[PDB]
Amino acid sequence: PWHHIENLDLFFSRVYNLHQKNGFTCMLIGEIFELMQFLFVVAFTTFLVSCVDYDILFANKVTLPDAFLPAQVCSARIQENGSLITILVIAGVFWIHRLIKFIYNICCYWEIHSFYLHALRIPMSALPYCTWQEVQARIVQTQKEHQICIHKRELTELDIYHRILRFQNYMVALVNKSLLPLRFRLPGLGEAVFFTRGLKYNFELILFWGPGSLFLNEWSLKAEYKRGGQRLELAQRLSNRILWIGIANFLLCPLILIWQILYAFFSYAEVLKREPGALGARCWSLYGRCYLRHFNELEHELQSRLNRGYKPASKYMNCFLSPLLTLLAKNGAFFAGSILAVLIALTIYDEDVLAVEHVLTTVTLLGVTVTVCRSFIPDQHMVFCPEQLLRVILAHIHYMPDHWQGNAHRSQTRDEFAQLFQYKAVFILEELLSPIVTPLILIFCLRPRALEIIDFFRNFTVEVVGVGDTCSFAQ
Amino acid sequence: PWHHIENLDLFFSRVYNLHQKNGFTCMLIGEIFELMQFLFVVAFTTFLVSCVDYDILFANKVTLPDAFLPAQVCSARIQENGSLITILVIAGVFWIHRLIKFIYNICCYWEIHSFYLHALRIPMSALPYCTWQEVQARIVQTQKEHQICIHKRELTELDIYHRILRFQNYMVALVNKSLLPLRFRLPGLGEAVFFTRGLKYNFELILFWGPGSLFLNEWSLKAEYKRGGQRLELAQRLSNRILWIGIANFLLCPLILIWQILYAFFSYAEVLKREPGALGARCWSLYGRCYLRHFNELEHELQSRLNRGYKPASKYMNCFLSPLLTLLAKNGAFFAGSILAVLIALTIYDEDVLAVEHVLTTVTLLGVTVTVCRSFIPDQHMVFCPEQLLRVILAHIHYMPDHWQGNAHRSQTRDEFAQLFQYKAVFILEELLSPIVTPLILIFCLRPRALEIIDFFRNFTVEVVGVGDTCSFAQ
Amino acid sequence: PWHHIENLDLFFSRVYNLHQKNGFTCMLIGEIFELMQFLFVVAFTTFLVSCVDYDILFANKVTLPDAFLPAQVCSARIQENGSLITILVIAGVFWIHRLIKFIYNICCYWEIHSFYLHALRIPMSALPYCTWQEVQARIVQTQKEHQICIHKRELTELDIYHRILRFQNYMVALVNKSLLPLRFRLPGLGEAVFFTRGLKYNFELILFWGPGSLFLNEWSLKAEYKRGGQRLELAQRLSNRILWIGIANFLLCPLILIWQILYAFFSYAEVLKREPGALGARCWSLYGRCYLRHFNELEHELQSRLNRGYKPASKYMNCFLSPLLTLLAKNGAFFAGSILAVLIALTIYDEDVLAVEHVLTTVTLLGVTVTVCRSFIPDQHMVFCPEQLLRVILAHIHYMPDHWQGNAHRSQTRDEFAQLFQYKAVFILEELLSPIVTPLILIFCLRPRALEIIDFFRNFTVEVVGVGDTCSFAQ
Repeated sequence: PWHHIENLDLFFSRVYNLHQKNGFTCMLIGEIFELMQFLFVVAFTTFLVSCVDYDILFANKVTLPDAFLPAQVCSARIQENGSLITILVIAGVFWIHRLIKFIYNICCYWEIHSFYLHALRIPMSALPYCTWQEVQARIVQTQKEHQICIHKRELTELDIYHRILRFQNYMVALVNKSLLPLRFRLPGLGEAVFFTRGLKYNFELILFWGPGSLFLNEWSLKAEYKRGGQRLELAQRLSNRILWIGIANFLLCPLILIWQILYAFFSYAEVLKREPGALGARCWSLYGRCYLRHFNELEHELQSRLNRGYKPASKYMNCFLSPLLTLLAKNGAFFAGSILAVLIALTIYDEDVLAVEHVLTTVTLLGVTVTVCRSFIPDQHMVFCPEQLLRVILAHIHYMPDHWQGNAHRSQTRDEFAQLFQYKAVFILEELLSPIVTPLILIFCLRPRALEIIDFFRNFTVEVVGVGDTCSFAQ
Repeated sequence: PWHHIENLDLFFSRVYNLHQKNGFTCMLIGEIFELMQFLFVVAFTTFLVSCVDYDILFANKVTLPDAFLPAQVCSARIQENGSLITILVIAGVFWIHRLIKFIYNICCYWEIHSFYLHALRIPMSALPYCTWQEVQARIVQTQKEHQICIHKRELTELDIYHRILRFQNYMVALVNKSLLPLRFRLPGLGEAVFFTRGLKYNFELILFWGPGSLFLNEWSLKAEYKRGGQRLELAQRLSNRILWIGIANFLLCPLILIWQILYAFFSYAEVLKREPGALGARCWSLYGRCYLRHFNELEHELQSRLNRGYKPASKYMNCFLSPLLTLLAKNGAFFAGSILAVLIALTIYDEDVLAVEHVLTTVTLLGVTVTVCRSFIPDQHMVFCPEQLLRVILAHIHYMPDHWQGNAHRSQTRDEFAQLFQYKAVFILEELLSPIVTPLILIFCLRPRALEIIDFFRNFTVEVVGVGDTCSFAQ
Repeated sequence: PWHHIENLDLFFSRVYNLHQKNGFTCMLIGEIFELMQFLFVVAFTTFLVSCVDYDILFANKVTLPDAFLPAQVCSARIQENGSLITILVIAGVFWIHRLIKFIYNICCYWEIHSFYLHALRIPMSALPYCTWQEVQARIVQTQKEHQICIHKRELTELDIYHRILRFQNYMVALVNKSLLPLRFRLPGLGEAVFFTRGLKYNFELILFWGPGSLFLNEWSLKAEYKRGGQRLELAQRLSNRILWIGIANFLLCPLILIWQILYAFFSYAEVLKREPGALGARCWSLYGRCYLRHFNELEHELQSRLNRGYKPASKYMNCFLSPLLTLLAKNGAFFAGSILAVLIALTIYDEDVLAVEHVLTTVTLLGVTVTVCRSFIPDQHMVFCPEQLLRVILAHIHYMPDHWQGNAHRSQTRDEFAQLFQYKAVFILEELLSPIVTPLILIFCLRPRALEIIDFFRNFTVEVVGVGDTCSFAQ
């Protein structure tokens, strides 16, 4: 609750994060769980690779620990692996860096916790329900009695928004004005959109937070980028910077692939064995979280809009079905149900046609076939592909391509609403492919745009008196 | 798209059908599947009857083809069956007639496909979503460039409706004015309605398309039927025509009965073994598809109205109270749950409840009793809308009996609202009974009405300038 | 159908009750069942205690009637119990009083039947179905022919409402103006509300129907209560009356506690046995039925409003959930699904991973763990605005505290919206506690309010020309 002591963007961001992860205790536990998941993936994997004797486990009454090798031997068997030891050393260095960041992260969050309790007066018990609007009302009312900020200017409730969302408004405006290569023309497919978690991380590491970024303070743009002249040397410097960051990505490719290959397999293989159709459900597409997002919109407001409008969008995506597939389903159901009805009447009649060594199995198969076809056979209604279903999905999100409103029922509309709707299997595939795809897009497709990026940041960056250097659109 | 290359109706109907079966390819496949279903039913049945050695299959490790007899013997075993060979010859003649009609139909449908692509400019890809609306308005614009009709004003298409629906408006007006015997007074039941697929086929074969029908052209009524005189000789001729068509039906009775047998088996017996309650769901009743029809209404508009209004109608069939029972359920649940609670508290206390000769059986029977009663006990706070149910169903249908609106809750209303919405099982039964019932209704109940049918077709048949001879009501 | 034979209330109320219990035959049967439930509870209550030899039943093949003792001995064993014989004599006297009231009631309900059939012309078959408005539309039109009572007033169309609901409007206005102690401040809990069936019965027995009540006729207030003077002696007399009625309650406490014990114990426990979560569902309360009730509102209109608005209220009560647990669920699901995915991949790979010392149990326990966690994981995309919903509950219930509309999401709102909506189990507990709690509230908390009760009944009691003495608010 101190008198404007440390850079603001961070203080406010931390305050917001503490409100989101409902309370200090919850947040601390969440971070600890995040650290234990990494360590568990890595240690479980290195235990499966190195310590388990699969041959004895498989064939050659056996108790579970009959497989495992004693530690006095596991250490030697894992140590005589140069590749494994190297991956483990890099993994442990990343881990130690994350644990050290966590330490302070909590040493700096105890300060926000005391801020809440003593200056805002919202106990951690009343915080999951304290709500954002009131807190906003609390912080802005607190600004007076207790000194905070320069005091040159009193808070105005949009300052806090700019502080929390400075770099995110920049991402919104970058993606909105078609910088930042996302569209690609793949052979054998339409124009794909490839925007992942790692790619946006790299874009922010290149532009916003790094050793030689565009920003020096986290609230002020470096002095040269405001100058009209020397734009070409700045463009060359940015191009070289992004070249070398792309090369670091290309060199780290195997390790992130491993983790990506690994964590992912673990994450959904359970779900696959349970309900293989959970991966057929659709999610709201990182490109699409950035496209449908307003300028000064905190994460919880975007997500509230995005799930208020989720079931209309699933009703839309499921409303168009192939007639042909429908006809094939109907007739395959007829022929399979006919052969099965005959075989069922026989097994009912005598019961020794049952479990024909061949028949029983087919009966099931044929049963699987009839069930699949009946699932593909449409049932009555839901065929609208309506202007109206779109007319509600839009009412939620509020943005649509302008060539969508008329032809809501075509393959052009579905195909590029498809890109926003993101069925998950692809997400998981698209997050797997990002280790190997992000360096080459970063080296080839973005380096030509560096001279346009420089002109964006020079042209669209306003200095607002209290907040510093913010995007020009987010005003 | 040759100008006046044909009478308007056999062209417009085909165009409409091509829009419905979404595209030429789809339609072709659908027809092929329709031809393969007939051939499969007949060949599978004759294989089951004639080639399989059931004794070895049942009792006397055995592979499946150990049952089947070699073809060199199947041919002789199926050939030495006069009844089977005769049924197969009649079946093959009907099949060959259907295959020849199919070849002629696709040779005539390639012309409609070229019509679409070249004169309407709707590719087969944009046709499942082109929409009827698009083409119906569009052709009317084509009427200028690619001319049709020797002397044609741009098609209002109001007329075009007339072309597609000439004979169907006649059926609607026949059933609407209570010609065409449908109501019957069966002993042991109320007034049944018996209107099937075969019966309406026979009515149309008698009245509209045949060797000596009422119509000579498909768009013009024969010249004598417009004359007021000679009505009695025309009535006698129509009566003799329908007598002999009924006798042809009576002679073909065994074959159509056999057909309705096997197709259903395969079609339904599978569904019975899977979900015996799927046949308890209700369907919209061929009488009822003709009763709830609306002026000049293409099939897809009727079906859209009919399924928009399907779930309200199931909630209605579902809704009525049976109140006195409710009380019996409540109080039987009380007394049974009381005795069971005592016996349960005892078996929990000591666990030596058993050895009583009937105890355990008493607990099980009492549990069944409580569960049945609780199923009959209405759920509290379950809303009831008799007025609404007999209101929203009408809003979707738009036609109502004048004695339904007041007493929505009586057995008179349910009993005759049932016929319109009758359940699938009585549908399958009523389609089974039509081979044996259609000839006798056709001979006995319709031949007395021939003099009224003649007066209908003389009185209600207007000559509209562009379309020809249409029903007088459908104007 | 005669003229003014009985008090209008004693006629109109009966007419309304006959419409509610749909018909005379129903009403009778319901009353008979009500009489048989009392006698059945008391019977075994006494057969289980007195005639059954539990020792032989438990331990010392045995048929059920091997336990029971012969009647020649049951009579002596139940007769040599002074406490049991005394409870049975009091129970039999209450029963005989109820049976005599039942005979008198059906002898008076036949008259009413005849009223329906002959003067209203609504047969008992068309009654469950008559609908309320129609009777209203029938009785008021009948007032001309079979003249109604005095016939002083033609039907008011409100008069019937006042007649049926005279004392209930008084209860509504008493509870509405915070007479009638309901709120209590218990230690260890918030302000509890204790309003039961027995408490409201006692309030009505004290105020409305008794030997020395406020009312002498059932439609006229005693003459002294209209006088401004002598208010203090009337207050003292009312205080003494309620003191002695409270003392009668305190003396009858053991018997009502037992009966409350017996009648309740039997019913609910079995249900809990079946589904222990049925008692976690919530019901509207005697209170809350009196708080949310309009003035001249018949019981069926209140209950229609109350169940139209029941599911919104359950959605509200279930909306608040722990942030912390969620996190535990998510991460336990991760770790369990990870170990299970590994073990599943192994059992798929070789199939002999199974049959290992812990193999056929770890997979099952881990599957249960993942399923439990996934049930605790909230559905992502799940939209709950607690604040928004209360709006629909209000649209149905129609009454609310002012300080709810803003803070719909707080514990203050839930805590006192809890009182209106409390779950069954506290209902059954609160009906159990009323025998022992009603006398002390009646003696201590209401006797101080007697001088305010007298001033209420003097100030708010209007004489309306046709109906007599009605509450002043219910106008």
